[PDB]
Amino acid sequence: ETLGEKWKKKLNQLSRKEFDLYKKSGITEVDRTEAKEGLKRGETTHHAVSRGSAKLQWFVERNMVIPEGRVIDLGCGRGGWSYYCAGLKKVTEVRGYTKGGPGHEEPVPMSTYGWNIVKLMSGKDVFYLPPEKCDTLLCDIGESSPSPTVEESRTIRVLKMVEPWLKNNQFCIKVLNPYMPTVIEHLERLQRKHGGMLVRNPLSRNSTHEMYWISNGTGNIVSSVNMVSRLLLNRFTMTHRRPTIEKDVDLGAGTR
Amino acid sequence: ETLGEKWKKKLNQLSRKEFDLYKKSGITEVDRTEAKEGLKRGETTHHAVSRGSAKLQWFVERNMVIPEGRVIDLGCGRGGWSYYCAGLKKVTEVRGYTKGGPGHEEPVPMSTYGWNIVKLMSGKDVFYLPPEKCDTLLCDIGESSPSPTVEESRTIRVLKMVEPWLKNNQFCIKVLNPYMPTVIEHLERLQRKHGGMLVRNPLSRNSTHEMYWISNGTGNIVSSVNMVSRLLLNRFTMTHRRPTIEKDVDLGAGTR
Ligand SMILES: Nc1ncnc2c1ncn2[C@@H]1O[C@H](CSCC[C@H](N)C(=O)O)[C@@H](O)[C@H]1O
Ligand SMILES: Nc1ncnc2c1ncn2[C@@H]1O[C@H](CSCC[C@H](N)C(=O)O)[C@@H](O)[C@H]1O
Ligand SMILES: O=C(/C=C/c1ccc(O)c(O)c1)OCCc1ccccc1
Ligand SMILES: O=C(/C=C\c1ccc(O)c(O)c1)OCCc1ccccc1
Repeated sequence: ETLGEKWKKKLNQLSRKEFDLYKKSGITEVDRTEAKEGLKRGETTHHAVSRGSAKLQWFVERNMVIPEGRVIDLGCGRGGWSYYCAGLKKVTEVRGYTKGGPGHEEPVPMSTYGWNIVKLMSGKDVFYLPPEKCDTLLCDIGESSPSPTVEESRTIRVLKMVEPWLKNNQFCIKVLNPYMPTVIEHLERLQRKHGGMLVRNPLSRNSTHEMYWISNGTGNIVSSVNMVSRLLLNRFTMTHRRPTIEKDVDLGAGTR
Repeated sequence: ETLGEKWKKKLNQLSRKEFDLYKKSGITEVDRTEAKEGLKRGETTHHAVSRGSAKLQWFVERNMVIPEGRVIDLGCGRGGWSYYCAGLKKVTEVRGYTKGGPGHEEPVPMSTYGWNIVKLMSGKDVFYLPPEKCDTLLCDIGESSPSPTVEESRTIRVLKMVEPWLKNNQFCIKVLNPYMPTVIEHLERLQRKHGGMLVRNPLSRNSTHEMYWISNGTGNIVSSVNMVSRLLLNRFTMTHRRPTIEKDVDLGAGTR
């Protein structure tokens, strides 16, 4: 049994009270207050549509993924990754795809900097999308479940889906459950073929074991995974530590 | 040894009487009577030239392949796939290629809806046809044999041939024998490069293990192939169910 599996079982036994305290203990998070109010008033400039803009930025600012050229954003939801990439120098085009409808976030239209190179398309199930040519492949799909075996299956499905989109391009792909042995096996194969590394984003909540397979890095997958498991297990054992609050992204205005 | 190989052996040892029962047990089939008679009288409107029009329809109405723009139809034979696509809104041109001559079906001239955008060309061996730039690649080639090794080699040949035609386009390609290990290996490589999924058409007879590699899907090829093998093996025992008969396609009349 994996360290991650022990973590999951412990997480599943928490009360909703214990869970709510745990989920943000010692994490980093952006202050969304300003953005949430502006969006409520239908402002279309400056604000990130979600916590996702800031999350992707953390990777980009550390050169783990360097968005360039034609960017595909699989599971774009409201569009946080898409809008953020649209303001980056090397990026020429952003195409976002998301399922929408009951239970799923719909793309939010914005006029943040570089909006004119973005197209977000709802009603698109990525498992039925043919792969297109692109220079950056982003994917943020993976729905949490109390069952790790369910999560294991969802994770493998994503990994099998993304592979045809990968051809010596930049990438950043969510791995919802990286600790189950079968996933590890797949990731090892994928790293051998396409390189990259798994990385834990500090803006991730303790309530999820998600890690991101980014293109620009090397290292041991198993080691990285166990380190996160250790971290998350330890964060059970301490009274809540309030999250480190950071300024949310300003995504600006106007065409490029 | 694969589940498919076991099915083949069981199939080869059936009597012609047992075969004739088995081949249609529980399948779906269109009623070709009306169409067969009209075509005998030389009528050129409404009728599909083969069972193929209905067969392709099944995929298209489920978004598995979305014919659009320039459509190439490799192994068009009488022209069932070509004439069907010719009436679809997004399709602009249909070019069908088939071998013809002794033993092989010749294109049948028709005036079904959109006939004027179809060009069906006999005396064309697809294996010597330079790859052309198309938006939809269809291919329905693959001759049965009692020997799965023979079928294996025929299948690989087709898969090698189709590959250079595929470039982020829509496609639907027959895989005559998808259960032999070497074919599975090739399909796995192709799916990694080009994506798509293998699918079983219910209008297929139990007498063939053919599956179609369609562009708009993802998933595990081995798993899907074994599911068909299981379905076909079970249909040996489960006592005969007469085929579910449906109405054949009405392909209309006139230019577009
Ligand atoms: N099969 C599928 N195809 C397409 N989108 C899917 C999907 N399954 C889940 N999704 C979507 O994937 C999204 C992941 S959350 C999106 C966060 C985004 N990066 C941002 O910046 O805001 C959800 O909106 C969910 O609806
Ligand atoms: N190497 C080859 N080059 C061209 N056509 C070929 C071929 N091998 C087989 N064929 C043709 O492919 C056809 C397969 S039948 C599939 C045709 C489908 N029912 C339709 O109507 O569109 C046969 O008629 C056969 O003559
Ligand atoms: O069971 C689930 C799973 C869905 C899920 C989770 C995390 C994700 O990143 C994601 O893409 C999908 O729902 C989350 C539970 C929930 C819902 C509303 C309010 C509070 C809590
Ligand atoms: O709420 C969740 C947890 C995951 C998650 C992922 C990403 C997020 O950004 C987030 O806020 C949450 O998903 C539901 C699964 C679950 C619930 C309770 C216990 C165990 C498993």
